[PDB]
Amino acid sequence: GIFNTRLSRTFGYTIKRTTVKTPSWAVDMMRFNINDFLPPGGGSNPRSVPFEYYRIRKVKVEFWPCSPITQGDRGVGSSAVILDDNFVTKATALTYDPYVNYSSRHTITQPFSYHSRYFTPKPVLDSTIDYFQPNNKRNQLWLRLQTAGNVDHVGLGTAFENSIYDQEYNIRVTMYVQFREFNLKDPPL
Amino acid sequence: GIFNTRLSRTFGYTIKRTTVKTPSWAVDMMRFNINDFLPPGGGSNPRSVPFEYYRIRKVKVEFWPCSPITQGDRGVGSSAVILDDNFVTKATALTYDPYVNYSSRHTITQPFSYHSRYFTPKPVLDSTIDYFQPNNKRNQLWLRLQTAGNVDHVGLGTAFENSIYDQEYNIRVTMYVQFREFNLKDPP
Amino acid sequence: GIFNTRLSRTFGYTIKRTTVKTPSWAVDMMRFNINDFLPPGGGSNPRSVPFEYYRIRKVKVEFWPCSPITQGDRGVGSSAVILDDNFVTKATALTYDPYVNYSSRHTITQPFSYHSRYFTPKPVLDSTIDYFQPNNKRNQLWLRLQTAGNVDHVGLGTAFENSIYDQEYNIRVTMYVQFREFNLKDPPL
Amino acid sequence: GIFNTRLSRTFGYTIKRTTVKTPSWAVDMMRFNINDFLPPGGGSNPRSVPFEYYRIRKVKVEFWPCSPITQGDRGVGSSAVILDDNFVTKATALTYDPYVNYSSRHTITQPFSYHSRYFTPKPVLDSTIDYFQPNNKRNQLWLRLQTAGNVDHVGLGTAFENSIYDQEYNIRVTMYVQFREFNLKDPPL
Amino acid sequence: GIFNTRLSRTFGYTIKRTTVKTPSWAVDMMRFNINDFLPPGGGSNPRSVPFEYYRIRKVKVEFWPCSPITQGDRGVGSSAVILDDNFVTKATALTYDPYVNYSSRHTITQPFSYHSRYFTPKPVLDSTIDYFQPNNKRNQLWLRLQTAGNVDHVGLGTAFENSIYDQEYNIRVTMYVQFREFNLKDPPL
Amino acid sequence: GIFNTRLSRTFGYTIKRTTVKTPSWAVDMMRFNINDFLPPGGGSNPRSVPFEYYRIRKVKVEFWPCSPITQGDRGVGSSAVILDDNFVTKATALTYDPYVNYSSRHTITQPFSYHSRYFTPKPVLDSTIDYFQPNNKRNQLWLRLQTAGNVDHVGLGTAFENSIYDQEYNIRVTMYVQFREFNLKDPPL
Ligand SMILES: O=C(O)[C@@H]1O[C@@H](O[C@H]2[C@H](O)[C@@H](NS(=O)(=O)O)[C@@H](O)O[C@@H]2COS(=O)(=O)O)[C@H](OS(=O)(=O)O)[C@@H](O)[C@@H]1O[C@H]1O[C@H](COS(=O)(=O)O)[C@@H](O)[C@H](O)[C@H]1NS(=O)(=O)O
Repeated sequence: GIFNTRLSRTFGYTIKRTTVKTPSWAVDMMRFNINDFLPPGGGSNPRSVPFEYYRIRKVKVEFWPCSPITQGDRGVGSSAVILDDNFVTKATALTYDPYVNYSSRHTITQPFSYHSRYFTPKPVLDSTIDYFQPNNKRNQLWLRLQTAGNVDHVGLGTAFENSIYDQEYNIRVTMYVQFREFNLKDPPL
Repeated sequence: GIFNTRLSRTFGYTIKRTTVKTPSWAVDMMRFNINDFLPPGGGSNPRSVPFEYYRIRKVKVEFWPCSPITQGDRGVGSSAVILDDNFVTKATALTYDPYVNYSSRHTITQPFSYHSRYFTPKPVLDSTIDYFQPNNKRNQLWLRLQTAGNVDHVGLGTAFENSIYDQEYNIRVTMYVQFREFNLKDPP
Repeated sequence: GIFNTRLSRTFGYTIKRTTVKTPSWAVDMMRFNINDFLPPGGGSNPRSVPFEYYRIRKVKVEFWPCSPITQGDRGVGSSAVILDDNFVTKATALTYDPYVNYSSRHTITQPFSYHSRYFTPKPVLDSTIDYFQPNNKRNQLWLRLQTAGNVDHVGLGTAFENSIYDQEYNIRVTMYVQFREFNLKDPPL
Repeated sequence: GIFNTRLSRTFGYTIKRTTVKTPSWAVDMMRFNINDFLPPGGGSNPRSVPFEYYRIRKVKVEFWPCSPITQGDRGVGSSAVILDDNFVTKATALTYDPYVNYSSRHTITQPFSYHSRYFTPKPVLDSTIDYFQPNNKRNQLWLRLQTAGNVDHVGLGTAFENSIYDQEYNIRVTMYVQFREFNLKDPPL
Repeated sequence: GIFNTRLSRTFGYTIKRTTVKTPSWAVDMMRFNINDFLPPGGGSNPRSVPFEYYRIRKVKVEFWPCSPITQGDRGVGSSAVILDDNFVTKATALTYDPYVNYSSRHTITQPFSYHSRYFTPKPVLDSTIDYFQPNNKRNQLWLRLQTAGNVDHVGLGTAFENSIYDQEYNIRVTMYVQFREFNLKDPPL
Repeated sequence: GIFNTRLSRTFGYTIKRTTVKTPSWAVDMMRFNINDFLPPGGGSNPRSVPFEYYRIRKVKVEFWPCSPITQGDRGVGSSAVILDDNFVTKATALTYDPYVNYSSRHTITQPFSYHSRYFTPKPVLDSTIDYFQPNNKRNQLWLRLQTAGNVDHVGLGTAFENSIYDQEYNIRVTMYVQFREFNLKDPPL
């Protein structure tokens, strides 16, 4: 019983100002979990979408700027796809862009420019070995939609060039999911 | 955001014995409401299934017997589709079968036999005037999925020949619905 | 169980004389109900036609004159189709023909001339909103054939030019109906 | 104004037990009249189906058993079509099956078995001469739908083998009729 | 007597400022009635467009901004189509965008960006059951053009992200309507 | 914004009796103005049909008789088309039919006979020079729909033969007009 749908979530991210003169970059990570998109249900149905299995097909991360188009001290960054839960260490002012030479690098124009990334994440099945599957719609694993313990999906790391002014963003993540085995429970009343 | 699916429910129905000698029948109706099939949800989502709209396509009533095959005093009855919520009056022992001559009559063997009906019900918009639409998948209306006030649908009435023994059935209903407008809400 | 048939009914209508010199018109309305065409039945069958549902397909209103061909002070009127239960107010001597500029106006030659109107009426489902369906034989609503409370169908308004002489008519309404679900009940005797 | 429809009626028939050891048969007859299927009407319409003429096209006699499938002392009988109102005399325990060598004989398995007969009856126009028409849909006579004096149609006789146990049946007769000349009368009220 | 035309109306909407730091959204509703587009007439014609029936085909809601392109604290919202008169409750600062996961969601870039929505509304025939028709130009119901009591059409709800600055808009609604049965009345003078 | 419609108006005309023995004719004129067909509107819309420009395409003058078919002293007259506002002088009993030799003459049988004339009128732009355009649907001038000062259109003159009895008529003029530039005004309320 397949049901392809779309789940979204919005949150903020700010790159604080720095008095540093050099071009330094701010590094951060981004994971994706389905608990943040799918709330708990009620009653005999533990989740709000009554299905048993799921598998995330795609994610769309949108960096919607919060800064005016008149803001100066512009910069240039990079967003890369990291499917293994080993990101570059979080840094405030690093002397280089680590994600620049990555094959999945897209340039981030800053601060007042929109940046989208559309990709297929991978689940963290074993963080010790960090193995994942290649892209195959027919062979992608089905995970279970747990009650409160779903596994973290992974796949984006960023590097933003710091500035004299604060750079704020409203980040909207949209997960395109595919459920299976409609499992609604209908007790009496 | 269409989503076809299937919902079901189970309950019992019995026909108490009668010392009457003549062939008499017992009458009873049957309504259909979605609140019985779809429990309430939790939190911001009032219903377990997050959509706004629905419109019933079909219903499948299943009279599963509870009796053995060796039971005697066999009889015969009838069921018919009634799309107005104005049925024949409920009765214990009536001297004729009202539902026999209706064009939508399907015979009912008794007591140990399976019986099924597969049709399109209709809603009750105005019980005074009792109007509805002909069968059309494209022009069917879209109803709202209320919080605790959904409308009763209709479409079946029955007539069972009485007997010396108690006739018990397990009734399974199955609905084929079609939702729209995925309306999930994700608070922090 | 479809059964298309034809039901008729006959009644009178008179436009009384007036001493008024001007050309004035007499306005009146005309509704259609199935109780006036279908009598009550007997016994377990509440109606004389043993069916459950109905829907009126067409109506033929015939103004059969009662006046001789030698009658003078002739006039000219109008009949229009009003599918919403909001007619022009009934008037005895109105200074104009209200139904003249209606798109459904047919001229009524008076007094000794035959006038027919053949159209599809509409039921009064909500008199507050006054909504109706367009003409579609396949999508027309089925109403219930009630016992003594059927709903009024609507669709004709008239305007007759007054005269020094009385203008009488014998009006024959014929409804072309379509029933469904033969529901005869046969108790013993 | 033709209207083909279907009228039904249900009643009981029992073959009482006998201590007789031999195989004996119980003989009985079955006539069909339209008064038992069509009740009287009400008012100016004397009958509930408002038509003038009729002619019975077919009849379906269904012997629905009332006995369990575990009942013993089973037997074998015969049902024949008798279109002339001269049946074998009614008998309780006759030493043979009279309807066995009839060209229209169908075997009746007893007691817990269903038996249907579908045929075209004939009316009793003259019981002295007992004449009837062959099967012709185009030339079949139209009778009048009388008020309380319709003529008996004929066409089935049976022979059931007796048993130590009582053999009950619920007999459902269905007549497929064809009416003509819709004659509804609509007085005022 | 069909006459397709276009009726417009302009009004304001402001999202007041908030000292709240989080990303919160301001929720509001939008209904459409023909009294706000069609004024009352004069004399025997109760309305200014002399027709009897109407049905709204489409509506175009245009959010024309009032804010300069230099305004900061930009945001992102959502507009959805709600054809049933049960909107998300009006809120000043809600912690999420309710209309984000709706199938009819269009993103609203704020504050200095134009947003249009072009759709087919539905009338509020029964607010208790809240039933409506699918899109069909041939089967769409005709309503009556009442004098002062027309029924509210429905179909848009919004969610605007709040800001430190006031966000003003000039909203221009354009209804594309279709009238029927020209009913002009011409008394003497 | 073109809208072709049809506007009507009804009024009386009587040819009084004369004791004169000779065959004499009664001459009269007939002009057409849109104020008599289109009433004043209400509010910001000065007219009831909300358009700016107009041009009359055709007019249908219908002489509907008021006299019985048994009336004697019958006669014969003439109706001609006069597109220039210079009619034959109005006369009570003229010794000849002036409109008889006109190229646009149609015979009027009197008194109990119907007479129609269907033609294209012309406006009175300059009564001193009396110039008009030939018939051309594509080149016909657009006039303005004034508030209370529209220009008179012209195009029919008649000659009725007098009689011992009074000859009454109900004259129904129907103008087929074509408007342009829908100009509805919708203030608030
Ligand atoms: O007691 C609760 O309500 C807990 O709900 C869930 O935690 C939510 C919290 O409910 C929610 N607020 S709400 O408006 O009350 O819904 C918001 O605070 O987020 C928190 C954290 O959610 S997150 O998904 O962890 O981010 C948890 O349940 S669930 O989301 O896993 O379903 C859990 O912490 C609580 O629910 C459990 O307890 C309920 C009450 O009974 S008892 O007193 O705990 O025995 C029980 O009925 C629930 O079934 C149970 N949740 S289960 O699904 O894990 O069984």
